[PDB]
Amino acid sequence: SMEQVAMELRLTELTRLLRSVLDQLQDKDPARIFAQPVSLKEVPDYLDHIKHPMDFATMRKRLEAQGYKNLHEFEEDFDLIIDNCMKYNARDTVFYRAAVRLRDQGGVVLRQARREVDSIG
Repeated sequence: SMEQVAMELRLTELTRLLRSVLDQLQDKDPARIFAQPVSLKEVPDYLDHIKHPMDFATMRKRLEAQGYKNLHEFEEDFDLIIDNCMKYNARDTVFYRAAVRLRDQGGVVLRQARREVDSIG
């Protein structure tokens, strides 16, 4: 149907906007601490601590399959990156501190993203 195509175009355009958001948030992680999944070879106990691991590469795979239906779903995955790190790692660590800085800098980007998603529909 033509309605299904229109909905598909809206999803494609959201995917475009989320790709630009993802690029902007990942620039706030210049150390690349959040770029890839925590390695279970290198942190064998990880899944005992963290039940829903997340990272920027995993988000990009979902994004490219158009697997985010709305901005809330995308934000959920970004918050998992931050929140997972802030539980597993202690306050005095470069990992924890990187997550704080990513959260703080990312909030700015996300605030305008929300306006754009509502504005453009």
